[PDB]
Amino acid sequence: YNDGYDDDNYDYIVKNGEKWMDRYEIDSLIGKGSFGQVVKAYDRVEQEWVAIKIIKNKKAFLNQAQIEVRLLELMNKHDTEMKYYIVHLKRHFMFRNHLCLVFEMLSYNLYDLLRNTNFRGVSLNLTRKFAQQMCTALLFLATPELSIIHCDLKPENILLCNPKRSAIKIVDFGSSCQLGQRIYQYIQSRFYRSPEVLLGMPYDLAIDMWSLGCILVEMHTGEPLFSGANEVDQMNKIVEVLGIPPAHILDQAPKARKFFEKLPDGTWNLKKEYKPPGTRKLHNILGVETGGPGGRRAGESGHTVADYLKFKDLILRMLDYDPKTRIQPYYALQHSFFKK
Ligand SMILES: COc1ccc(-c2cc(N)nc(N)n2)cc1
Repeated sequence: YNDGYDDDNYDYIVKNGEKWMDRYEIDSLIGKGSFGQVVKAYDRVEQEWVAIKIIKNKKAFLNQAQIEVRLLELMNKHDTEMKYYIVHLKRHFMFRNHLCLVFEMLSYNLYDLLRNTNFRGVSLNLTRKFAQQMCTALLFLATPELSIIHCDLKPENILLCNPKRSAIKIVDFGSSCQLGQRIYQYIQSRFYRSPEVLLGMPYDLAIDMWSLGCILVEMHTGEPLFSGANEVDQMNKIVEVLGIPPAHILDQAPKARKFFEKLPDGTWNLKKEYKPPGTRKLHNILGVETGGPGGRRAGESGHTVADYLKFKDLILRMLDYDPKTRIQPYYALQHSFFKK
């Protein structure tokens, strides 16, 4: 494979210490994915640490990373401070038959941050900082010129700028697309997958807002809100919390009958284990009246019952079954949860 530079996964065989075009010193492998690999590297010329995404030597992944480059460069054009919520692509190059995207060095992802809490979660105040940033990021992506659906929002794709501050950025637009297809694809990571995508329905930018609602509850509680072992398990766990989706959704939904039954009266219920629909209140998951998740926030700053009530309101508005009425980023940012 490739004058010996590639393994049988078409990945570049990374050597710690290697120097590239007399410029970059590869320090280590920090990241792996379907796309290929990510390495930490020192740019001798600019005197800075960088993350290089090394794409696989296969034409599908090369073509997809070309779409990623296009989108990142489109975003970088914009003369707004909102584009600083998206990881900066400095430049790209072909090297030993691999496309390489050079990024700014960021820090840990939000999954690492949860592992650092031993999966008991971060304060409501830190959740709020992350939420403001993520809603701004989504307000940016929903700019008409852009209309980018990220399509894979989850803790693992949201990184800290540095381990000392609360600043974050979204990475990995490899699964992204611009709005103007309205077709079904098996997309989003299962825990963060919108009901429209579960139901085989066409999707728009609202799916990133679904994923964000799920992420913010998990940041605070320490655990995924909806941890499905499969699509049926996933929908069933959503229905435990949010109850039966509206009939006007299910009537139009190609995969409605994978999870639901239409009854003779034209109402729907779960098909043929689980708590009855809507019995797992977000009110209780958040511990609104009981000192927050598992009572662990009992008498703490900015953990009042009213604070939890505003958070709950915002989350339930992000977890709307109906993509038409699901809160849009502008309005999310005007929510009283952010009046601190
Ligand atoms: C810590 O620095 C990093 C680590 C990873 C990335 C990154 C960017 C990107 N577009 N796609 C993926 N998969 N990863 C950027 C900076």
